[PDB]
Amino acid sequence: MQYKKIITSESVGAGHPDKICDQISDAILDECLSQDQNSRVACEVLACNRLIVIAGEITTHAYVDVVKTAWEIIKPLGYDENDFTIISNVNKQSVLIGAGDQGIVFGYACDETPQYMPLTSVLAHELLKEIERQRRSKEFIKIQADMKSQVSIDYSNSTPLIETMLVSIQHDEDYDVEYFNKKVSAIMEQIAKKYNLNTNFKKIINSSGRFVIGGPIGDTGLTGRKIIVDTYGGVGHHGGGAFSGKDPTKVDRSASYFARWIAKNVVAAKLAKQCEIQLAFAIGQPQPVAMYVNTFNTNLIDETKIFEAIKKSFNFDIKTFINDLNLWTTKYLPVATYGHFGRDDLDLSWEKLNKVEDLIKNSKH
Amino acid sequence: KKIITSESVGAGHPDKICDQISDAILDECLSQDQNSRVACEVLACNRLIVIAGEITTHAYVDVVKTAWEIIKPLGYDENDFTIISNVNKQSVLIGAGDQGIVFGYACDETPQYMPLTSVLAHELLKEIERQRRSKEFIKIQADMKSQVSIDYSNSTPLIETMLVSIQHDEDYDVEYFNKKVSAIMEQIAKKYNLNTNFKKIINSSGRFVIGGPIGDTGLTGRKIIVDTYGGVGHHGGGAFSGKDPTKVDRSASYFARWIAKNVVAAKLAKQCEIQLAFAIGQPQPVAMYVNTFNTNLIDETKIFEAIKKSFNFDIKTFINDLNLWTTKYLPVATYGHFGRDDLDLSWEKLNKVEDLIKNSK
Repeated sequence: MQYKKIITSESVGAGHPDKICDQISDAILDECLSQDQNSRVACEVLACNRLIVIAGEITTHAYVDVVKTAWEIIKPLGYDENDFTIISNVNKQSVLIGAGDQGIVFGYACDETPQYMPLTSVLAHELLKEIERQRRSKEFIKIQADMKSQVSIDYSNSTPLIETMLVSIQHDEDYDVEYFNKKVSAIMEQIAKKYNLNTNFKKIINSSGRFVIGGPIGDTGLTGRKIIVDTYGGVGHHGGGAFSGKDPTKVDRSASYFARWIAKNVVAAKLAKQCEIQLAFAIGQPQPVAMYVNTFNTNLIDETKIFEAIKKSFNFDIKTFINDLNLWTTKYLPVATYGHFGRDDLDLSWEKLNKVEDLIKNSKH
Repeated sequence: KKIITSESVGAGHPDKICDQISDAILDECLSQDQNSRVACEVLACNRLIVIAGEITTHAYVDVVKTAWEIIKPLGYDENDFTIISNVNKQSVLIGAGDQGIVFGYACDETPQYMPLTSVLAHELLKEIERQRRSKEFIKIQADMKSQVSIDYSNSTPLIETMLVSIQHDEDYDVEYFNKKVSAIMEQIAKKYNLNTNFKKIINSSGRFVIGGPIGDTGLTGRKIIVDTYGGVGHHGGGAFSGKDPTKVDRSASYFARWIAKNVVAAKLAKQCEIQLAFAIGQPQPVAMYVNTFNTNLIDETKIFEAIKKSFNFDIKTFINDLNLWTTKYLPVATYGHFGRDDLDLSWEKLNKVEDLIKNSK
């Protein structure tokens, strides 16, 4: 059969139940870090049918109404006080940085897009962002906030082709299918044209045949059940830690950002076409207990000199890299939709190409 | 140095309590009704356990009773938790029920055809748990974590570090506890014929009396890397526990493992990873990618040919070929879903080597 090399990634919209939970988790975190930059937050959410359970462990001087915050995320998606029961079992308290958990994180970067992210990811996110922009401006009417995208790209040749764009969008009972299909097709062609790609791909629109019920209603959502949508869409490895609802002292989050920041800067500095960085942690240890730099035989100089330049260019102290990425004063709600990485539409510290100068100098040029 | 690291967690870990309750409820349903649809999720937050999700079954199931059957053996009693259900239960579509991507992975580092980091991490916790049950290792509890770093700088892998964290009784003897863990680490090393002089990190937090969900949270499907390839293989994002075979997140991930393992066993590659993508209503994967990491012993194109000729890509058919309707899932809710030489999983059977060899000429 032989074929072809076909890589695929997905995204989900703000109304997807798994992502409602990530949004509520990070909104509660943002509320705490506003008032108290020393807040400890480990906030998890279950959205099951018409019951939302907010849980976890918070230490903060901040006044926070976890239920009120949850409604502030839900209401804009079109729900009202009649749609959910929302309850808290959150345990709230007052009063060098060692890791607070064991575990592994992965940073990843490549040169396929201006975002230094895989093309599959970028196209999947961009589809849903444009559909959501059009929903808010009423350019695309009679749709709702729960949606999913999936983009398959054919890497058989020098130049990537789009093989398939798939979309599922929650629609009103009384929608016009002809209108809806035309709107989605034109949006798919618009996104393709924006990354200068082929226009002639297979289009799969609402293949289930009907999508009126969405969000948590027939269904379940939980915090940290979109950890691949949140990262590198199956192109990069993952250590298993979820991001949303965690303050910067959880190395699951801050080290994953730190590693992205390295990877992106390694590729930007033309040391490699792709770079993946594994950090492992041990409870009480102020630096990663282990490190692996994978460059997938795309290194443009010696693998050994890349490793040297990374060790010389970055501080691996957890407290220090937390401060260097201003993670205590970063807004997290914006990265709870459409991924944590390559957000040319945001202003994330870990996406800044402010270490290329240092890597070039520290690579014996 | 090239240092890869993976982890495992014990039966008492709150994330894994939830996976266990999810799969126990599934097993209870499939016992009575082999046509059950189960999408069961669990939140364990402090002393409240919420069982949720979507079940269609003819089976009589008490989800709360089933949850207590997982909890009580870990040492808890009726006074420790409030357990409530918001499960939407009912009585009585073609092809995939969801979009998504899965990844199957296999390598030749272990008899399990799994990464050494994973195997060592799982084996450590299984031996500690066996010793807890036989009272060979006293004054410990069921919440535990392992993390194993292996040095792949040379032809021959070295162990760099073994880390263990085990919940202990208030009145334990540190010297006893550290001696027990050291000897277990050396035993696991000797068992895979590895070096014996590595770094040993034993309860580095300094104290681990409180564990499980107490003062913490667990959720179903928050150990999806422990459950799979420990960071060596890619992941599509789908969690396994609490899902009947019609969820391709579960059955396709098994199907792909079964391919990968058999590709490596047939000496076609030292490593094999298989990506399958799905679309709602489509009876087969909508896309497939075969990665062999430049370890192929034959042409990449002929490996792809032999896979397509040797396996049925019809979702209903591969479900039946792996006897997923009559498979017990609770056993794979601890210590990973793959390379379980201690179990009898259909997707671990080397019964496709003959077919791949023939279909590669």
